[PDB]
Amino acid sequence: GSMSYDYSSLLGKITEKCGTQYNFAIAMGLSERTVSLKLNDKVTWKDDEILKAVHVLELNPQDIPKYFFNAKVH
Repeated sequence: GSMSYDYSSLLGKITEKCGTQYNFAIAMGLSERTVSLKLNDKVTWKDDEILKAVHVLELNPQDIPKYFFNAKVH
């Protein structure tokens, strides 16, 4: 979130693969409405949700703490 990862490194990959959060949604199979909740700060990803992003974005499960570790801390 604004505290603990503004997802800047992630967003780069998002742009690199999809373009934008909008397109992220599209590729992931989510709606922008939902993405902008989850990929923002309210609805922090579950492990399978992380995994699905990894599948789209082509990330690695070990490279995860760099993108999504806490990304929320309260």
